[PDB]
Amino acid sequence: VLAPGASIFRCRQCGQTISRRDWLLPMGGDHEHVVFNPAGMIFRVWCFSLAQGLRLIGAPSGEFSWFKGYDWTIALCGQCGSHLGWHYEGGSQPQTFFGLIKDRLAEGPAD
Ligand SMILES: O=C1CC[C@H](N2C(=O)c3ccccc3C2=O)C(=O)N1
Ligand SMILES: [Zn+2]
Repeated sequence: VLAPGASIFRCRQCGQTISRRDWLLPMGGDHEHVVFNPAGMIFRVWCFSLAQGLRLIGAPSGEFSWFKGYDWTIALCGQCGSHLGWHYEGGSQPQTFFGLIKDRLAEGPAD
């Protein structure tokens, strides 16, 4: 298409470039996974094969992982520090991916 308006995802709080709709990843047959943490917070997580502009904090943990066989690290916006989701590693097909919180991103046109 010409002039697509739903191409890239930016940090909602600051505008840092984070990911792309083309990089959505259907984990378990769906890119969307609705999950809760031990504090009871519900997240609509979109899985992406790739992302940029984040800062991955600390070492991986398997504790409470929403995705079998993966360990996670918190992913902050590398610009403003907003908690955007998690990076998953240590698993299989794929070894790694990102789970980002949908409502913490803004979607819009490319570049
Ligand atoms: O797959 C995941 C990613 C991390 C996530 N997580 C949280 O969001 C959290 C908040 C406070 C204490 C502990 C946790 C934790 O494990 C969680 O529960 N599962
Ligand atoms: Zn940000």
